[PDB]
Amino acid sequence: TQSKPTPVKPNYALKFTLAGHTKAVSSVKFSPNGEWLASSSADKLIKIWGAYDGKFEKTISGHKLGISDVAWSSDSNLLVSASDDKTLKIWDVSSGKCLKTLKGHSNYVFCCNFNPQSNLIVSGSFDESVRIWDVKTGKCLKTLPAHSDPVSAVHFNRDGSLIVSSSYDGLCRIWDTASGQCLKTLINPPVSFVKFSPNGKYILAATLDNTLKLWDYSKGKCLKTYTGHKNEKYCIFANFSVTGGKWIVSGSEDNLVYIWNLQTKEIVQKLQGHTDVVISTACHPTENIIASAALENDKTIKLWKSDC
Ligand SMILES: COc1ccc(Br)cc1S(=O)(=O)Nc1cc(Cl)cc(C(=O)O)c1O
Repeated sequence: TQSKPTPVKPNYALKFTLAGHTKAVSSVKFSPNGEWLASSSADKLIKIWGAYDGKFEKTISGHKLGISDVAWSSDSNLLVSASDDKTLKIWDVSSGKCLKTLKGHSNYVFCCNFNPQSNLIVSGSFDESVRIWDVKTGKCLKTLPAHSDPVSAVHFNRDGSLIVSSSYDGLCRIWDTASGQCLKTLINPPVSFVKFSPNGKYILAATLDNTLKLWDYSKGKCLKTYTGHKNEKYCIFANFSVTGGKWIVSGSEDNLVYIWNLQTKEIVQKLQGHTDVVISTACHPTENIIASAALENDKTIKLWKSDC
């Protein structure tokens, strides 16, 4: 009577191409409430787009140099952005206004995230530090001497008690948010992306040898390896697709979006259409929708939808 769905490949297909950025796109993120897509770019702008119809909503401006990353608060009302101007900015998405500018990094800010409570922001920089910021006061709470090369990614776990960071130094580290102290170091190719898994027990890490790995960070054991894409140069995001079939999703330097079966590690789809490196992908929180974004020969975001 009641059965698990019969597994089938997904059928993501291009629905919309979102044009308007004038330099490379650097990140795309769906709002937690599913209504919006935010994009950031080397053109110093953030743009907001409808998640279901791709329709342009607004441009948010104020950074003085290019932006590498943007991230949503849990209530979908705020964004934080990380810029080459050495700052982060907190934005009210409804008004487009900059609420706070977070100063303290001494070089490009590359990555950022709110914690799920969204009272904190974590950032990673070319200055080799991770900073933890108070959203309400806009002040830095802690500076972690996290790495010995630029920090490529930072992510909180579900209850915000842990931060995972990655770096070109070849390390992934797990930090205690409350104290800022290191809990674990996983180890030497540059690590270009990392995030916690949906069950909170694993980390998904990209390295610049064309490889994604799923690690049990407590045990220090690699559970799965995903290959077939191209990744030797850029920090390319990777995602867990949790709405339908269990997939891993990533961009690639051969201009494709790759989708793998989580368990078997087989490639189940490659999405064709971009004309430069796909630097960022995002998975919609409740529907089978992927956003992808590309570098400066392309400069567009594409929205892809699957029936399962
Ligand atoms: C509930 O967790 C997940 C849900 C969706 C995705 Br996509 C990934 C995870 S996970 O946190 O990565 N856990 C996980 C890891 C592996 Cl290798 C296999 C399985 C499996 O169900 O066969 C699995 O659940």
